[PDB]
Amino acid sequence: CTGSEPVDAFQAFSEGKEAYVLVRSTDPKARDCLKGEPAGEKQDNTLPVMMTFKQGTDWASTDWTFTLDGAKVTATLGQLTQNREVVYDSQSHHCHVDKVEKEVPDYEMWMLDAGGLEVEVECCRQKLEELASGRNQMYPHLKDC
Ligand SMILES: CCCCCC[C@@H](O)C/C=C\CCCCCCCC(=O)O
Repeated sequence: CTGSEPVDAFQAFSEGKEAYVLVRSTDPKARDCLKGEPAGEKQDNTLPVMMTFKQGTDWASTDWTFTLDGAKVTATLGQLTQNREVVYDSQSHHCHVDKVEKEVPDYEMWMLDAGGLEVEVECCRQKLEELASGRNQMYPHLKDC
């Protein structure tokens, strides 16, 4: 299950050309149907992204600025900041696993919303299990999305 190495966030995001959906999270507060979609070309070391999600039955969308530094991703919206590091990226950049850096860290698995490359998907799941062993996983994309 060796993936893409060394890990690079821009590469993990298919060079800002694709949308990714959150499929596994250890965070009980993870947004239902969370998806990230590029909203413009890379500008310097940043990438504009729209994050879409569903709250109850209502769809919502927020505008974030991603600052990339190797495998590190700093996402900002107004006074809000979320820090992550991409810790595993599949061979073809089809899925990846993040560590969400904060007091009690959380882990996430994101993937292209397209089908295929099941072996790479299984590898991401295995890697998430290793990084987050013993943590309960929730499934944000299995929320009638
Ligand atoms: C670029 C296309 C999307 C890629 C997604 C990358 C994935 O590694 C996650 C990286 C940053 C996630 C930022 C989450 C911001 C919270 C959004 C929901 C909200 O408004 O609370």
